[PDB]
Amino acid sequence: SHQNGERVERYSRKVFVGGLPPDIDEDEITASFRRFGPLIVDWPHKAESKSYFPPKGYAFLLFQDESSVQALIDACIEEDGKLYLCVSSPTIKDKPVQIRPWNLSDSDFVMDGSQPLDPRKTIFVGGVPRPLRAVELAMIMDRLYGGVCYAGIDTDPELKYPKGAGRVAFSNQQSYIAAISARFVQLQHGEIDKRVEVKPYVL
RNA sequence: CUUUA
Repeated sequence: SHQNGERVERYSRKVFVGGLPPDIDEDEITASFRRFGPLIVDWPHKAESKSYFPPKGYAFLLFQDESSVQALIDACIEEDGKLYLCVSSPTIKDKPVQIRPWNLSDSDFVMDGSQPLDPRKTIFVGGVPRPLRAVELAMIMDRLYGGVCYAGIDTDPELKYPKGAGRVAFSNQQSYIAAISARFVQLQHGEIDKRVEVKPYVL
């Protein structure tokens, strides 16, 4: 017999949790996932106004240890790519909330000597599907616009987590204005085609 | 009851 441990248990300190139910908010989920150790939750619209409750019904957890996401993903339901947990929320008898952690392989990529970057040479990309792979994201922008230098999924250095969507940066101001030249960029690479919404990058 | 700058 053989095993693949210590090579399939790596994970990020961030995990998406889908289907967050109505009514209840940050406190009830900080009590639902607590059975796997202490946790916290955040979203891009979060504020210190103590208003709570995300825009509709999805949120993202932050963790302190990389083994806590392992117990909450190994002691729950699965569906060939996502998982479910129970929370008995006030909208129904129960809300199967989903889980989907971030993986350590394509968080970022570069295709040049990592030249200096500026907010005047970077584009944001949103409306994306779940997979993207920063390697192929940069290669495609290089076949339709060129001048690419860096690509990856949007992240924050103070909370050490992704914010979904993505960004791309160029070593030329000409390739930058060519990438935000239309709301829908071309993602063709031969026998392949994708489309996504763009805007000037901002933070 | 299925994802955000």
